[PDB]
Amino acid sequence: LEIPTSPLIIKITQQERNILSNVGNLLVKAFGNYENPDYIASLHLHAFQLLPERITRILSQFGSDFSAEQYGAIVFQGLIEVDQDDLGPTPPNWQGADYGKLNKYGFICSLLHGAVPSKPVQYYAQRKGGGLLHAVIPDEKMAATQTGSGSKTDLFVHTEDAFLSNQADFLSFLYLRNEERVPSTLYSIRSHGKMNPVMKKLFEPIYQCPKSGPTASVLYGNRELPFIRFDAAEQIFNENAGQTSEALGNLMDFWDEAKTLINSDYIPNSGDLIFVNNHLCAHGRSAFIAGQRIENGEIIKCERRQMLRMMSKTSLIHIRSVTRTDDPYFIMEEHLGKIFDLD
Ligand SMILES: O=C(O)CCC(=O)C(=O)O
Ligand SMILES: [Fe+3]
Repeated sequence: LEIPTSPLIIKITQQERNILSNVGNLLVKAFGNYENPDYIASLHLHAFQLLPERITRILSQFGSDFSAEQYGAIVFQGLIEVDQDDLGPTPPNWQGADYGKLNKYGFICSLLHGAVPSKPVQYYAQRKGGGLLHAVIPDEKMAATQTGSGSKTDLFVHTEDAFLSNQADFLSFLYLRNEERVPSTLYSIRSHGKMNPVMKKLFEPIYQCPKSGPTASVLYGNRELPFIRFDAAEQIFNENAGQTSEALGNLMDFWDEAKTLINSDYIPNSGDLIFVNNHLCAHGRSAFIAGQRIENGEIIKCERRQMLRMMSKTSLIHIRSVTRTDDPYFIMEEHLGKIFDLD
């Protein structure tokens, strides 16, 4: 067994980059925007027909790969060319993002999800939906917070929406800007190798997954090669987590083993995309001061970090009891089965 300790790195070629750009432009002209119901309905057809063949092959292989050798993450280096001057300054927060300017990127990202094959979705739990594509920008008003809008503190490794029974299957993180040279942290359940006594206790549905309350298993799926639902900040380093002495102990014993396996080697460049199997690989990023980097004992001022996130589900059927009646891509789940009580 070759235990995976790092993600697969794919160096995108100039020809691939040029195909993606032309195909992105074409889809913008044809459908207006990536949330067009006609485009979403024929997504997989557009993905398999319009993407560079090597991208399609990589993502198809990845979608059904849950083997011992599979890390659960891919870095697509130089997927897109970002013209920094055209992009202009980073808005003060995600609310200031110009999705008219990010439209082509949303098309490109949705094609990658559609080749898994997987369908982009939105969550009421995340910005009351906020669309299929989210701009992740450091907000000065939320500098030391444990969110995507944060900066000043370490964003602990977590799988996305550990508190939801219908959390994303796949995630894409498109880096438009990372001039602060913030490392992206990744953690795979596969980095542990063979099933062990510490891991086995996590299959027990005795754990709190904060958004008494309902409990769930941290490990699920196959007993030998499991899937993971984990949030270190929310489940372990939270005074209000409400874990039992037994569960907290198990989580702590697990965190001790897991923290040595966290990979912080990759520093994304502008135009890089990280593609994640949200059932295998947790993500985070180190602390940073937005709009600056330190080099040879001097402060270098720069444009603020800007990343685009897209989430997807492989089945609209399984999630149908938690989606909107008139939108099967809009997840209304609040906490482990419970739906948001709105009206
Ligand atoms: O900034 C990052 O790379 C990760 C932020 C994050 O946790 C997210 O978009 O879910
Ligand atoms: Fe996240």
